[PDB]
Amino acid sequence: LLEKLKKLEEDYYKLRELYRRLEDEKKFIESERIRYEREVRRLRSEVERLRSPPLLVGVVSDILEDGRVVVKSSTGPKFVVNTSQYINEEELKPGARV
Amino acid sequence: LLEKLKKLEEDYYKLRELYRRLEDEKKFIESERIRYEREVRRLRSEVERLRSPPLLVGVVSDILEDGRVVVKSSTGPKFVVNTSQYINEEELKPGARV
Repeated sequence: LLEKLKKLEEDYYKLRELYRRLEDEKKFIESERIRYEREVRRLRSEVERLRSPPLLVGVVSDILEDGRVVVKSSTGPKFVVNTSQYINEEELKPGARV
Repeated sequence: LLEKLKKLEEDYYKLRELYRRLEDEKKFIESERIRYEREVRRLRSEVERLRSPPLLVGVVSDILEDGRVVVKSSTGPKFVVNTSQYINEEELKPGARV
């Protein structure tokens, strides 16, 4: 009765004060998440401007081992351009169109 | 008394529960926050590499005594271009890819 309720009321009081603090801290963390989630879409869109037209046919010419790829363009030049993790030199071999 | 204790015990349990349900929901968000951060930085780095304008391939077909370098381009026309300060013209001779 007097003893029984009192112990349960005490427990609930101390825990609430802990949980209120933790709730407040995570409320700020949520702002940052929306900031970062939006920045991700923005950046992915920069990748897609390349992936969208105009597109031009090239055929891998050869591969440098400093992580660059030489491609002979159908336009004319052999030119050297740097690679990505989106598409790797392990998915390119000379004579394959890209 | 006993009645008083009941009202107080109820309020502290209900608020305890409120803060903890919110706490977990935002723990999900916290995970997301770290996950999209990594995706910004890695997206950003790679977008720089592709976007890059290339460096064209040419071959020193001949080389001049006037400090100038006779470079047959892979565009098609011939050009006579200036050797940098950084590369020497002892490192440049017929058949030197540039």
